[PDB]
Amino acid sequence: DNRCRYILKTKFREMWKSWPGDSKEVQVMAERYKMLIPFSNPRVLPGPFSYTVVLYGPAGLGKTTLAQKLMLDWAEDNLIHKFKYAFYLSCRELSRLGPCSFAELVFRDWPELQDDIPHILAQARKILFVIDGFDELGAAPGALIEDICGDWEKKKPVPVLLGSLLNRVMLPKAALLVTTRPRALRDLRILAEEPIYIRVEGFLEEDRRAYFLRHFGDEDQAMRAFELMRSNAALFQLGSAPAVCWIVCTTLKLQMEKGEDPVPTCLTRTGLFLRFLCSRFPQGAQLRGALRTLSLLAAQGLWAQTSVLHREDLERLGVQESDLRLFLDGDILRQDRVSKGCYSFIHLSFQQFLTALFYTLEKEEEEDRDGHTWDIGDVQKLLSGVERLRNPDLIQAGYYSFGLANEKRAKELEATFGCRMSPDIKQELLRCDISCKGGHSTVTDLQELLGCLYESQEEELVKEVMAQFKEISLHLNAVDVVPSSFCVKHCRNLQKMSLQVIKENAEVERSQDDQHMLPFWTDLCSIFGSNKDLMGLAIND
Repeated sequence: DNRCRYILKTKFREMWKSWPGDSKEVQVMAERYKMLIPFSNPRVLPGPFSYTVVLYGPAGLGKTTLAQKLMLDWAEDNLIHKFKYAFYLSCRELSRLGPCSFAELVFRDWPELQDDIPHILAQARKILFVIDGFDELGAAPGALIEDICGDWEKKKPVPVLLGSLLNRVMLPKAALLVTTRPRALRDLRILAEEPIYIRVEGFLEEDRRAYFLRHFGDEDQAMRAFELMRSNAALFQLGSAPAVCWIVCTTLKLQMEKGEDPVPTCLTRTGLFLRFLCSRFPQGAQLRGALRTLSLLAAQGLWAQTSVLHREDLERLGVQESDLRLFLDGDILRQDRVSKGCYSFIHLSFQQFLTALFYTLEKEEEEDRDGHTWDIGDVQKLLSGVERLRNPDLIQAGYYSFGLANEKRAKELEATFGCRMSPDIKQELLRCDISCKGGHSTVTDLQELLGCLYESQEEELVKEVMAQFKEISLHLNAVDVVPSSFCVKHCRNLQKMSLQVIKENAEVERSQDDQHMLPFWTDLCSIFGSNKDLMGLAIND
């Protein structure tokens, strides 16, 4: 009876240390989100009826650790004490599983649960369920919606069983909690009933500062690392994930020890990720094959909107044991012994970077001649707007492909990994230009084009993309000054210009920053002198 709970907590106490974070930090953040989540809130009535709880948010970002800590707390019987037994279901394992009964599907983890099917299954109000990586299942919406059933003994495909459980067609008195990416939220709200939805944010500014202090161990170095990260707004927002915090800490610590200047690295997040990739992998030869396979797997996962690898597909494709081992030693992909045979990427940003790099690599005919079949599209397919609507991940992939178009990054990557780059992929960017000169574009479209050009950090590409503009209209906040100033410095065919600088939400405090803003607006106001056909101007609101 209690032996299973004892085993569960014994196993939990080890996986509790398998992901970057200090015990006190994880406890603090778990208590915060306990204050947030009603299902475990100290001051929410635990009424005896079914609950369906959904946790959603960007990749990684702590939700899985929250679920694990809540299950461990249940095992310790330190809160509520309403459920006699509980189970944890891994969608990554179930994805490769074939048709089965629901009872055996949930029992397969425990060698001896099949001996008490009636009592264990009937007591629906005494059982708590946890599900992780729902979006990684790979099931179709129709399979999840169709052919429901009211009995566990029925043998059906895994999507049917999971949809029936979520749809509350069976075991109506049980409680369920899931964590997944936002794209699964729509399916769950269409599929489930009696739901409660909660969002996860991650590390706050004080959490980041404390993490830097603990990692570096020195006040001055910790503050230097923290302020270096604060320099980049996009990276700072991307730093909500503790995995990103660990990457930043490792990169900055290594650069400081080696004597490298960190500000240019922190200027662009593509540079930070490339530096991390360069530093992490060991030395050797013929790394090209390993990097190519990694990039292929990343692209295949991104197209299917997944971030997990399975041994079945790897073996059918023919991956080398050494390549998988090398990936593991570098912490690039991590395995959980609870789901042995399954692997996950370090973070989704790294996966998008690797997909953009995949598209950046020169393509060999040997892979094409192979009998294996892939659903990989082409570069223009990724750049097409319809696919952007279909797959949101491609806009970030577009950003990172724009960033990887830099020549210095390409040379560094070729030198460190031995890969080869093709110029046609770069011509694909000009073939579309993310055309914006026309009137069908929005303000956000122009802002995004400016952001991509700023991320490129290459003068010729920005010059060639900005020459198409005969008229320009810019709406500027304090954040939007830098990229607009960089890009607008290059346009020399405009004839008319409109400006709107929005009001920011203590004048000495603002002067302390105007002393820094001086060059930026100096560049932006040089357009009149440089150009020779700007007859008209307007400054509105």
